[PDB]
Amino acid sequence: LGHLLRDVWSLLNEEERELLDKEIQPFPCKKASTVFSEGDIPNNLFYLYEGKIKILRRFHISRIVKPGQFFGMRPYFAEETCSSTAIAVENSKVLAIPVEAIEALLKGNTSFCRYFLKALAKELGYAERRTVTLTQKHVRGRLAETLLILKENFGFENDGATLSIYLSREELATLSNMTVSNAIRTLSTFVSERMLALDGKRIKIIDCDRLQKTARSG
Amino acid sequence: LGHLLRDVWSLLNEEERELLDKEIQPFPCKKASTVFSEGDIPNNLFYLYEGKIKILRRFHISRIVKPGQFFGMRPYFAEETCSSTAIAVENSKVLAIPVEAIEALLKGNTSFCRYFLKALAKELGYAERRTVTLTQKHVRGRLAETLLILKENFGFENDGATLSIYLSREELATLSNMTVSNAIRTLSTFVSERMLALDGKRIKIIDCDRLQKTARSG
Repeated sequence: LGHLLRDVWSLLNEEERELLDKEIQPFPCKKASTVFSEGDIPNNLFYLYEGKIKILRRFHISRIVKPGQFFGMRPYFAEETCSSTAIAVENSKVLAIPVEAIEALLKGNTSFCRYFLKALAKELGYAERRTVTLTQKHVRGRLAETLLILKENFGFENDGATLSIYLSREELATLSNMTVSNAIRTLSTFVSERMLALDGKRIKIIDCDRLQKTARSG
Repeated sequence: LGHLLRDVWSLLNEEERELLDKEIQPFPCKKASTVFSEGDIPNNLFYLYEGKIKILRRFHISRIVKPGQFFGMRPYFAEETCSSTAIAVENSKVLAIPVEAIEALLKGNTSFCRYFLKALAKELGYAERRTVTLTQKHVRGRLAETLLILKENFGFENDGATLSIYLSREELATLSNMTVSNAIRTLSTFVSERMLALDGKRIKIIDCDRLQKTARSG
């Protein structure tokens, strides 16, 4: 199963690949189940092969993990407990790598180290950007930004306009630092302005260019 | 000058130490000068030997760097431009390490890699925590939290109560996601409640236990 970790697998030699194949475990992950909980001591790193995982800690959703990313990596490297709970947004295929195996691999392989260095640096860039967005942008900018981030990370359905992720109003509100009332109020306005169209949990972006202007300008 | 980087120097062998000593440069850093600017392409990593550096990008102050920390490391590892401007809060002694030298060292040394892995993971933990604080805590909690963070990172003067950092009201307000009016209003109340005492830019913590309760409870 180690080969499913496409980017990382290419960095490993034959002995390292054997070790990974030996230690990696499938991790059952039904929608709404929890991978780990805030306060937990890290025993594994997790790789999201398929599906979607929300990281949360009012609650705050710090990220929604997309396929091909690692999670639970932060507290391992920081030598801390998990700051957050990880919950599946949909049925997901997760691979667990024991921290002992991770550590052996890191010790022998600077390329493997540098992969995680980039991953953490990227996450930190996103995190610091998000702080500015959430504290400084007004309701319209915050929600538009959230929607464009989901567009970027999860993409569109076959129609090329409907977001391929189906968050509750509560998740969308929390993600964008607003009340559900404000979220539904703002979505309503975005439909009135013909930037979006709504159908249950389905959000269709009908004017992306203008939505982007709203994210940036207000 | 490489030996001044105490933690890192201990991880390096003789050849690596020679390379570091050869490539490291002193970097003049007067109060109010800028080390690098938002949008800059990384040419060096910077190590704060002595002094204090604010990282900023309304402006947002993402951190105040303390002695013994690296900065400008994020965009190097992420392969991005600088997201922020770094400005000295006081006369500082900064050491610059060319990214070419950094890269050679990382390639040969997993311990060196793992040092930065921990540093980035720590920073990410602080960043994600700060997002929750700044978006969810009320004015009293936010400012108390800010003050306790400065206490932790910069400590006390000889009196064991006066913070050893002397930020403007504007810096303190920005750091804590409030208007200067709200900051000065809240400081005024903290003095009325005998948690603080104020003397220009000097902030004296006279009831730390209660300040901590205020940070946590409101």
